[PDB]
Amino acid sequence: HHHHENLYFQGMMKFFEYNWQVRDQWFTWCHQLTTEELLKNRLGGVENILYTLFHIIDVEYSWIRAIQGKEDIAVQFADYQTLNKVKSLSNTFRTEIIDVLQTHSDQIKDELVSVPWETGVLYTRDEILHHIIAHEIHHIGQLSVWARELKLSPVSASFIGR
Amino acid sequence: HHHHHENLYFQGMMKFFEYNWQVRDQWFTWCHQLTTEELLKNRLGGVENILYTLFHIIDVEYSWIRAIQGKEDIAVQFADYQTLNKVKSLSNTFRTEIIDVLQTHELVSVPWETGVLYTRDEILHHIIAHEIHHIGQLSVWARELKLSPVSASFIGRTLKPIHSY
Ligand code: NI
Ligand code: NI
Repeated sequence: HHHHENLYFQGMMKFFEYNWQVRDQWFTWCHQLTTEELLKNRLGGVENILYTLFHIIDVEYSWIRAIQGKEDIAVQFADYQTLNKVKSLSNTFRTEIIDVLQTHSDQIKDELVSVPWETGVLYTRDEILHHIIAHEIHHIGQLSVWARELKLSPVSASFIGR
Repeated sequence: HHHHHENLYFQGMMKFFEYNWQVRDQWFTWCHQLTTEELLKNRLGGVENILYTLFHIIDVEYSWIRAIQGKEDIAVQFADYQTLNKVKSLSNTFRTEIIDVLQTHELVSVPWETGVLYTRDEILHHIIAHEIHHIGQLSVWARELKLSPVSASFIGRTLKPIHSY
């Protein structure tokens, strides 16, 4: 027996869909820069454009893996030093991320999740999902400043009109 | 009488507002260490200065909430709020009204956009993302000023419920 998608889950998913679409637009935007430009350290967040994108991807997937209760296994930025490799990494985890989100879509939103990198700490599914959502929008906001510093128009962050 | 039951959707969206309001208030506190020069200085990215970024965040949020409420307002002019204290007071004034609108439980027309109507849900998503986006811009400027930005972490933060304001 199947149930209709609950409103809470649809509202949370709209943020994910928004984030993923915006991210893809930043990947396209990054194509106009050299790998040196993409890797150049600047002030703010995790300091370079390419590592910011990697970091977003990394953190999102690490929390989704914690929700699944799988072993940590942290991908290393050293193995993803180009726009194409970071874009491929984003694609590699997407289907797993979607399946996990769908699998944890019920009304038991205070489901407890153990944090492999914090001994004796638990967060709820609800907390983690809010955190993941805010995390990407936050780092993407940082990219928009560096975009104007490079004298380039940023990708729009508007939720409406998508 | 009738049995109640918690609105999971509603509480889910409110945790973003709670997070945003707490983060914003910490940025208002962060701004006290800056000079009026540093606060108003034009920088690259977004709406270009720290004080105007905070003003823009509160203006956009209140305008949409007012659209949801069905009420229209005369544009608040940044020229009338050129100090940190004035922008903080405006933030608190708008918040009082916003809490009432969120605590009350159709399609929303906007005075600016003719021929389009939005769901309340669409608007809440837009408001939430809009603040987090601009706040992200402030963290870059913070590091450019050789200052530590305010935390953006959702996790590990005690959220004050909307009803506790
Ligand atoms: Ni981060
Ligand atoms: Ni804006």
